[PDB]
Amino acid sequence: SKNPQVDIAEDNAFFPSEYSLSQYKPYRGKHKILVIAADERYLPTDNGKLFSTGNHPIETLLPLYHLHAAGFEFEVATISGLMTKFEYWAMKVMPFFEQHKSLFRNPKKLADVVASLNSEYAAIFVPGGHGALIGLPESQDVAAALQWAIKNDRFVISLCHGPAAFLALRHGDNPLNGYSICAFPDAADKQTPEIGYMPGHLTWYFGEELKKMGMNIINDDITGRVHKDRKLLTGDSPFAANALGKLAAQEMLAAYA
Amino acid sequence: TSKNPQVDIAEDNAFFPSEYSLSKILVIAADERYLPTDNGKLFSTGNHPIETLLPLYHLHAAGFEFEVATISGLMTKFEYWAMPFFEQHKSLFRNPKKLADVVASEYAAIFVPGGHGALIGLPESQDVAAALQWAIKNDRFVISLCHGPAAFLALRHGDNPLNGYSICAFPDAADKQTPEIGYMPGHLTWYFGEELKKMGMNIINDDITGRVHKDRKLLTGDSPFAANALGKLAAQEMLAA
Repeated sequence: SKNPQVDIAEDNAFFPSEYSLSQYKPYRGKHKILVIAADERYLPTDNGKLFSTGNHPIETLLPLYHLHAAGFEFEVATISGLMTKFEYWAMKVMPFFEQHKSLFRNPKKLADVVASLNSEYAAIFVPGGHGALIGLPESQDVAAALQWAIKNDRFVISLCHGPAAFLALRHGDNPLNGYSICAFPDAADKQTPEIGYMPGHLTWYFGEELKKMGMNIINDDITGRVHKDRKLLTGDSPFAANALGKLAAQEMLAAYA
Repeated sequence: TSKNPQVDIAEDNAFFPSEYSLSKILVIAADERYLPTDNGKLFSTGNHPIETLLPLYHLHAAGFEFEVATISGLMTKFEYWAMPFFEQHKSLFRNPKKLADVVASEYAAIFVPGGHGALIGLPESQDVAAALQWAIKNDRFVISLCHGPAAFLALRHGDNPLNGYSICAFPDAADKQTPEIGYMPGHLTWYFGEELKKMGMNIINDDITGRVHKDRKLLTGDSPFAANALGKLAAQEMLAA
């Protein structure tokens, strides 16, 4: 069935439709990966209905897995400090998540992390899933985290709707000005209601917005494409999660060697 | 019907209550739905919808327009599990202001509704405290019920102007027993009744009856059964004054 399933937990909130559900030499330093996760599950669509989204689990674990193996551990932070929110309808990888569940369930508040920066962080990771569209793009704290990152020549990793977080640099410096990225294409977000992925359309579109703030989205299709621009690495979709982790590892490894 | 905690698919290891057990004004509501219990399992909770609508509906008639705020700014989280006026004001609950930002800036209130959601964040909020200090230092009304009063725990590490005050509140005893029927997937990691006592407040009830209570500009109820009768009091007290 291509009809949106209901999330009994929330008012007027829907999971993705049933049909679309199946469619759809290490580093021994001290530098950790700062993970910026989503603290809100529900995204409001154009017809009042709520998309039951969150962070996409394969997108956020696969890379973190490749990095963990390459001697790069991680910590998690949300804007509020509230537990991470995962799209569990998109859940080797299991034991990894289980063994690291705590880090996502009890993250730090991003503001606290930012006030202690100057810093054994080797990357900022902003995982995708439409959950990235809630809050991140408006966070002064996300903004600053990102400023710190590029300013101190650190790595920045993202995929899917991850890049929407960069929209937070829209008012200030924007050190990501004139960077190129892979990202989830808007043209795909306009036609996903069709198969009941979401109960409605997005109010605004992140890809269009990033173009206005100087970022070059190099892809308009979903292929699992990954891209490199200096130290900013990105992927276009869930299909890129593995290749992205493969890239993040073999780029932060040669950088730290 | 079984006393089995119903699963909540939206979250990992999260449970609704068992299908058996289910049978100016400034509002500070919960921005988080899941409360962790002592066995790792998450209790799918939030604000109690009847407890935050009935009192506000009585209020809100006799002309008192409410305004919602959560710590983070994220949308209100309601215990929709059973559990007109809602739809009409839904927009205020779904698009609340950050509390911290409302602190820097008029109201005739603070209302802190119940539901176990109130146990998440509020009890430890520097913003909640600062807001709560404002209401007392200005002789404004403070309304709360169920676990709502757990928010007062925010003044803990301050001077505590709520010292001595007496209140109604959901009894710790009753919480120690709800799991045995599936209302909760586990036991609470701590109990606010004891804490409020340690802080220096008088919990004048040890049972659930629907009793509401008044102490200066501080009105409270004990459970959902008090939501209505509480609205009755908040109305009177705000009207006549």
